[PDB]
Formats: sequence, C-alpha cells, structure tokens
Amino acid sequence: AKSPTDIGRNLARQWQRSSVRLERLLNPGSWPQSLNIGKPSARLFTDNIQAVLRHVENWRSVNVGKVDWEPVPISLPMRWHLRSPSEWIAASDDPRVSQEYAQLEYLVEQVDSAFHTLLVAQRSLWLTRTPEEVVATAQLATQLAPGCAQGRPLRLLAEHGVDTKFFERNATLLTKLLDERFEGAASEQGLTTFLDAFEESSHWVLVVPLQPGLLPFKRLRLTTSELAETPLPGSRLLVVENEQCVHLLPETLPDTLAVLGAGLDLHWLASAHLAGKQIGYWGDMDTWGLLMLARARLHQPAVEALLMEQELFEQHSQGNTVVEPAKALESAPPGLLADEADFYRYLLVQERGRLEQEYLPKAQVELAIRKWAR
Amino acid sequence: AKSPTDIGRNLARQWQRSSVRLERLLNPGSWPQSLNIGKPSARLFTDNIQAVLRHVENWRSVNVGKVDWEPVPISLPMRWHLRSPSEWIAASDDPRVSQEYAQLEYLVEQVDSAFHTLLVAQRSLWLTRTPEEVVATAQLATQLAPGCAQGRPLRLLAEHGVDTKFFERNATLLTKLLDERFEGAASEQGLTTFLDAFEESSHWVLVVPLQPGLLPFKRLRLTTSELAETPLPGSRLLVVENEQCVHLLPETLPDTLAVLGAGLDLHWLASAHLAGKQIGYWGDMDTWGLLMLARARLHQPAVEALLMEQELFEQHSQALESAPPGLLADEADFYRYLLVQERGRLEQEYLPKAQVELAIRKWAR
Repeated sequence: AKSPTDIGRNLARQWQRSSVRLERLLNPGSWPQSLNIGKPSARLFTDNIQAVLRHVENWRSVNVGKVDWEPVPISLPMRWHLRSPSEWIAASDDPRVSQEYAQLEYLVEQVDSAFHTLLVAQRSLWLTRTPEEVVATAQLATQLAPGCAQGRPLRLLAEHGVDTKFFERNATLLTKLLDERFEGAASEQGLTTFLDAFEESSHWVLVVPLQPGLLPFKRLRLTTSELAETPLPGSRLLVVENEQCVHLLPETLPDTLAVLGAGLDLHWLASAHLAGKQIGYWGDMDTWGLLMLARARLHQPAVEALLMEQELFEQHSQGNTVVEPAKALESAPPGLLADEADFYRYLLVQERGRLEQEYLPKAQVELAIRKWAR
Repeated sequence: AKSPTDIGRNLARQWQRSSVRLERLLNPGSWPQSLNIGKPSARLFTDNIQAVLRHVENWRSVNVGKVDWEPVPISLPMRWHLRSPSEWIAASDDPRVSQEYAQLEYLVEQVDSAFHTLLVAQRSLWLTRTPEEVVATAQLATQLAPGCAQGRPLRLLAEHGVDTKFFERNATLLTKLLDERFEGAASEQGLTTFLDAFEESSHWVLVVPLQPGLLPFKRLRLTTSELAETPLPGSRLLVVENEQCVHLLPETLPDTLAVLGAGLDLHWLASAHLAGKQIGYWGDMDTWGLLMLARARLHQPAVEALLMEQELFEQHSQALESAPPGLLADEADFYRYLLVQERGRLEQEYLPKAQVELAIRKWAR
C-alpha cells in the first residue's frame, strides 16, 4: 500500500542510476512500464477504515497516467500504467529530474548517434556546459581525424568555433568523444599528441643552478621566449636534451647554469646575452641528437659537445639500446665536425643504436662535467 | 559461393568492429551465429564443372565446426553452424584475433563486471599494458573513493602498488575506470584533483612579479615545495585560483607577488617566511572557491578576501552540507546564499578590468 507520492520519490531515486537512464531513453522497447501499487493491511482496514478510505481517495486524484482499477467490498488500485516518458517524468514530480530529461532529450536529437550512449551515462560531462557548446563540440569531433593538424597550432584547427577560451573548457569533452570514435586512442596518447598539434605557448624548460648563490631559488622554470632576450647569471651554461636526467648532474659546479628539457626549439641561443660564455651540449646519442647538436653549433659556433663520442657507444653498447623508429636524416646533417660526421655515419649502419642519456654511469658523467668545467 | 578462407577473412574484418566484439563476448544468447555460404553460378557450373568440384573439396578440408548439408545432382553446403566461441576463433584463422581473445577472456573473468563494456570496446587501453597491471589497476579503481587521500601524497595512496612509475604508466587507465564508476567525475575534475592527492613535486605554479627589480626574471614557474622553503621577496602577496587570468591583473604594484594557479593545494602557506606578510586570496565565486578560501584562512588568519562580496555577484548574475570552518559571518552567509541560487558558478575571467584593477589597488596600500 504505497502512496502515489512514494512512487514518485522511488522513481526519482531510480533515475539516478546510469542503467535506468539508458534503458528509458535509448530503448523504445522499454515502454510499456507498469508499476505495482499493493494491497492494504487487513488489520489496519478493520482498525482504521478511514486509513484505506483516504488511501483510495488519494489515488482518485491522480491524472498523470492511468491507474489500473479492480474491485475487491471496496475497490482498491493495484497497478499504475505509464505509457509515455512525459507521463513518467510527470510522475516523478521532481524539478531536477524534469529539467535533466529536457536537456538530455535535446542533446539526443542533435548530437550524433555514436555519442548517445556516453552522454546519457556521463551526466557530469554536460551538466556544467551549455547545450550549444556540447552540440558544437560533438560536431567538431565527428569531422576530426588522427594527425589532422600535422604540425599546426591548435587555434587554427577550429573551423569557426575558435573564440578565445573554447578549447580549454572543452578539451576534456572533446577527448572523451574522440575516444569512442577511435577506440580510446585520444585518452591514451593525449589530445595534443593525438591530433599532432603543438602548443606554442611557452614550451617551458627546466632551469637548474649548479652553484648555490647564483639564483634566489633552486629549481626554476622559464620560457623560451623570455630566455630569448633575458640576461643569464653565471659565466657558463650547459644544455641538456632530456628532462628528468637532472639527478645525473653534479650536485655542485662553479658558476654554471643548466637548461634541461630544451626541446627542439634551439632558437633562443642567438642573442647578445648568450654570447661571451662557453656553451656545452649534452644530449641523446642518436640521429636526432646529432641534429640538435648541429643546430646548436649553427646558432653558436662555440658549442662544446659533451659525451657524444664513439668510444662511449662502444663501451656502453651492451646496456639498454633500442632501434630508432624513424631516421632523422638519410645523410650527415651540416654544421657538425668531421668526427661528429664520422660518428653519425657509424650510427647509421647499426640496426640498434638509441643509447639514451639516462642509461649512463653517474661517475663517468661526473668526471665529464668536471673536465668540461676545467 | 565463398571459400572458407574468404569467410575467415570476412570474420576477421568484422572483429575489428566494436559492436561485433561486444555481441560475441558480453551476450551468451548471441550464439548461435550461422553464416550463409551461397549458391554457385549456373553458367560457371556448366562452363567449368571442375571449378565447382574444386569448391566442394575445398569444403572437404574444413573441420573448425559443423557445416549444414542439403542435397541438390551434386550437393552443395549452404549454411555454416558455429556453436562455441572457440569455433568462431578457429574459423577466423588470424593470429592477431586468436591472441586478442585470450587476453580479453582472461581480463574479463578477473576484472569486475563494471569495466567489462569499456575494455571490450576500447581495445587500445589494454593493448600495450601488461595483463597484471590492468587487473591490479581495476582492483584499485573498485576500492577508491572521491577525495580518498584527503591531503595525502599519491605514493601512500596506493595500498601496495606504489612502485616508482606505476601511476605514470597507469594514470590514464585509472582515470577511465574511475569515470564509469562515478559518472565521469574523474575526467572532468582531473585524477589528481578528483582524489585530493597533490604531489609535493611536479605541482608547478605561475609566479609573476608586479614590480621591476624585485625578481631577476619576468615570468617564473616554481613547484609548491619550493614555495614552502625559499623566502620570498617583497612585502605583499596576491594568490589567484585561475591561472588564465594574468591579463586582468594591473601593470605595476609596489612590493607585490602574484602566485597564480595555486589550485586546491595551499598547504605551503603555513611557513615562517610567509608569516608577517600582508596577503590576499582572489579565487572564483562558487562553492569550491569558498572552500579553498576557507582552507587558505585555516593556514593563515590574516588572509583578506578580494572580489567575493555579495554585491559584486548580484550586479553580475544574468561541498559540505553546512558552512565549512574558516568563514566570516558575511562570507558564511554568502556560502549558503550561493548554495541554492540557481547555477551559482561564475569565473574570474568574466570580470571586466575596470573594477578588478580598482579593487586590487584598493587592497594595495
């Protein structure tokens, strides 16, 4: 013997489950749905006949759907028959449920069919975002392909919906939508890498003083653009290709700064401030690393290469070496020395040379840095 | 009239479709799957009887399942009855499909049923990772709750699977598994933010001085651990939640520093060097912003809120059940006012610069 209000409260609780929502929306075979009401207690009927009288009269005032009627001598309702979702929503009698259905119903008929399942079961994705943004984002996802940018800034990828702040408030939604179109590839690789688009904001690099008293802090992080025209303390500078090999650096070194994780943009070297000191480069031992060294030498004709020698490859060959996935170049890039060119040609012939910076003895790197600083 | 090899190639292509894989594995009633073979060409039969002869003894070497027979005078097979998945895989005749089923079957019977749908249709997630990692990560996902760390590092959050790089190679999988258990809450907030577990390092924040000569450089980025040990120059600080609002800040201010992008982590504020400094916290105007302001005020009792008055929200209009500790009376009332005032979210970025600079210079004395 449940009151009609009880069913509405119970129905609202059911709507909070993702399985219920998918069954109600994305399945026309869900309807019809019949709800049992229940017989009253015999003891209460004899003790308080008005209890069932108010109960039966309370069911006399329902008009959202149709209630099954049968005589028992007083006739009591025992089933509730709701046909349409409009009847179901109006049965819940909850504004939150009513408005959520309105938003979901609008999105279903606009957003593509492949995206219907995700949006229903992931209410948090669209709860904060306006319906216009979700529809526009879903349209953009359908017309994107892996590596579509192929080296273009993310601003220009948007056809018309570029604005100024659109992407950083829709990157999470765009990643999830692309995941179910490309079998979860966007989440694994990342939206930035998946589309092959580079963000030219700052390309932040790590700045580490190797001598206390050079900088107020101990682990800075600057930008390439700022470094292009900023004087740098210290009469020495060391460039490291990799990011997380900082522990391999000496714990101390006189008047020297280290710029780890420089990346490929070795264009800030050409400046008035940089000229005057000695610059050493210490990167990976591969075709790409030799290209970086050539670029650095082109920018500044004083780059003293460190730990890029053939004998290092010979002694540390039987460590952890892998095959380079793609040749950086089919010939020796210009700007390198004769020894560097010979080492490049040597590295070309071997099927497996990718001796990374990490897989090196700490003591040897220590002595190399000391002799460079000598 | 297709040769068994042709059907095997056709089945292999169908396996590449997410709907087919879900139908085969996650539906015991999917079986049986009967594949039509097809009648031969009458002209081809008359022109080259040996050609259709070759066809039938190509069907004499098939033993993957059972083939339906009907006599026609030469009898040709019309239907192929595949009962079990083992027959389906054996009919595919593809090494990649065979090993993919072995991994999928092994993972499904171990991993909870809540993630069965995701793994089947998102083959790229488990394709690269070892089976042990996926099983262990799924177990961790079923045993996690929002804000479980509640101010603890992620290293100790792991029950046993901490290792050294385990999360860095499994953060993406852990986020996706948590999302379907919590209705996509991990992806929106971020796994680090969702679990309330901020690492001491790698939490870089933006520091922009507002006066020449105070700092050697122009724009910096320091980890939150550094901010809790190194003394800071100047005499005033200005903390902002949103990082992408530096343009709204004024040009110059005497002896001020701006630590933008603080996030939820503000435990670095409790420091001897930061003590005795006039500081102000300018976060968003919502429940999360007020909670963050409360957390900031817990560490430092001299924090002066900026751009939080109810008048400012009311002129631009169109967490805990009760008020959290660390709110003044007006702010505590504002928290309850914003609690049920429609969609009470409004970012800093929608604030015109005319009043923002005026308020900041009002504070800057």
